[PDB]
Amino acid sequence: IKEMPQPKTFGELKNLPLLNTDKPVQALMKIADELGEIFKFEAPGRVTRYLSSQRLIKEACDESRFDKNLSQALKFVRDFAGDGLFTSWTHEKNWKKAHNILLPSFSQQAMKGYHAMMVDIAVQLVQKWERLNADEHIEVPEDMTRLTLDTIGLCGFNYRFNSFYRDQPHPFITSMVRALDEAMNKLQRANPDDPAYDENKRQFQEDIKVMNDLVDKIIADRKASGEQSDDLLTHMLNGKDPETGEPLDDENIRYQIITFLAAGHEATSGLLSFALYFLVKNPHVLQKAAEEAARVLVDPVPSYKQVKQLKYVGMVLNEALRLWPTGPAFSLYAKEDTVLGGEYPLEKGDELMVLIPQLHRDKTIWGDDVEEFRPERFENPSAIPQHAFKPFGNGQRACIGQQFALHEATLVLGMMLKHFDFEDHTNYELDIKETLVLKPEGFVVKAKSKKIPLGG
Ligand code: HEM
Ligand SMILES: NCCc1ccc(O)c(O)c1
Repeated sequence: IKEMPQPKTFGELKNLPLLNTDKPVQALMKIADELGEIFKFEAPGRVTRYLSSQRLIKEACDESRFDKNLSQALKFVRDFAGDGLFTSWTHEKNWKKAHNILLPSFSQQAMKGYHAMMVDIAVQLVQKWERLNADEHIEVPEDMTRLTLDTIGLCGFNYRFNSFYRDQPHPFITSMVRALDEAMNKLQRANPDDPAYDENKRQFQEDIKVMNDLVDKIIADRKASGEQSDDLLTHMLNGKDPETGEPLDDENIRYQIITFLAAGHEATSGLLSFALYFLVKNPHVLQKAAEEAARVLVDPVPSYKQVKQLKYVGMVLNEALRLWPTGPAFSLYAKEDTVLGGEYPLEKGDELMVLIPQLHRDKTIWGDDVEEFRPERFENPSAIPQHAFKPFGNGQRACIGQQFALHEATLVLGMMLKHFDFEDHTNYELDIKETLVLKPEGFVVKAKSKKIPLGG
């Protein structure tokens, strides 16, 4: 039994002066480097414990001792994502019901049914880049967010935001992005009730109504028409919980749709953006992955089966998620009094934070070379020690989108590698913006087409 390490406190401000940044995850990773595998962090009226070693993270992932906590960020996102899966407590009836209903629709097998719609959007992204004139460049996270929002829209409720046809996004996208931004901004607001935020409040209400109105209309339209599609909405309207025998109600189905878009799009866009970043910064790795793309994708459009054979593309994407897991922390609470690691007693309710990019630099697991980009670390995923690699969270509260995210990213990155050579024409300096997720802000490249035809 030991005193938990903790950074310097500054009278009433406690540890808060150490996080005066808009990149708190990066800062907390520097604190972990100084303090080690666990530290307490206190700010006026708040306390949490940041874990970073695989040894302790293994215990925190014991579901009989710890369960998902809703951080303040998740509580603010709940104001528009409701009791959708990502923003629900485990004990909520709607959490267990939507989980039992949706899991089969999100399995590896289920990806065979989404593949054609993912290819539809991925062809539109390849065609955009094929049609740029010689002087132009690509804004990488911006295009990847186009792609993932439109893919989730089409797979999720057969709705086309037509993001590649626009300078200004579809009004629903503008409202959702503006809603996310407001939820995150409320975290750092000292006097939330000052009149200077009356406008933020009104706009946030207007953004909720825009989202709810569109999704409720599409649910109402599909119920009126009777039509059966390859989308998550069809599965939700038809499905019954095998436990209770009940289906989801219309309101909840709406929250699941908003949640897939709001929680799924940007993590997945960040993944592709960091992967192409690491590839243009490591040309020998880019060449090996582009070779596999050419060897495997021998048809005008990729089949489901071919995407499964892009093993090296998979390795690149896991190594990007090891260095910069784009949903970078998840929070837990002690179900009962317990002792963590033989040394740190916790009381029922005490919160833990899993600092996922620091977990992923645990030198006892990966070797000393943790900052290096090496997809070859993932050649044999069964050898990796259990709980060492957690970019999709844990247990029953893990990412239900994980197979969908990786199928999309693998398909798209292999098409990109097949169809273009890339140039880091600005010698881009990594700048990791932290919102709900991580992304490489301002990352831009040039793509020179290899002039290889697509199919229709
Ligand atoms: C690379 C992309 C992604 C990453 C890194 C990611 C990561 C995560 C993580 C870490 C969690 C656990 C959060 C927690 O414990 O608080 C999670 C939950 C979840 N994610 Fe993802 N995600 C990604 C893509 C997606 C996609 C594409 C979707 C849906 C289309 C999605 C839907 C969900 C949902 C609904 C949950 C809550 C599941 C539950 O608690 O039952 N995610 N994701
Ligand atoms: N699919 C949800 C993605 C997500 C986003 C931010 C987070 O911190 C996280 O743990 C998970």
